[PDB]
Amino acid sequence: AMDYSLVKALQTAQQNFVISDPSIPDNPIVYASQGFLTLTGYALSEVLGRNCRFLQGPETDPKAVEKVRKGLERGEDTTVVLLNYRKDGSTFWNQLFIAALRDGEGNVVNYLGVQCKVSEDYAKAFLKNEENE
Ligand SMILES: Cc1cc2nc3c(=O)[nH]c(=O)nc-3n(C[C@H](O)[C@H](O)[C@H](O)COP(=O)(O)O)c2cc1C
Repeated sequence: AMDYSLVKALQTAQQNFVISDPSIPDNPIVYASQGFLTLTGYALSEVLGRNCRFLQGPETDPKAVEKVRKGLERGEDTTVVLLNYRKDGSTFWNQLFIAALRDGEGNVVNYLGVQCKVSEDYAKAFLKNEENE
């Protein structure tokens, strides 16, 4: 990974994460941790140069996808819970944490996304609580 100290910190905990490069059209993945590859069932060669939206499918809530899109557009750290699909078509609940990695002038150089698999019970409680705003 472009070796930011926070990326090295996530590697020591064997977290699931990807790094995107917004200078490339459609803000594709340029790095994916072994944890992300094992969670999703994809080989690194199948993920590099693609936008992470390939994990979405028919049971994914498009309103959770829209929260991510608007968060990035507004330059905000974003946390959502949404249903994602593995390569084999099995589904899981993904608590997704996205941050901009910025230079000294505040320009976004990369996005960092951490995926945490959560239970259906946890996802329902998170989404119910989100809806009380
Ligand atoms: C670093 C990064 C990691 C992401 N990881 C995921 C993910 O694991 N699952 C997912 O459904 N979307 C993920 N996304 C969201 C999509 O890439 C995309 O931003 C989202 O679908 C909204 O844009 P769209 O309306 O063009 O689809 C991630 C985005 C970024 C920038």
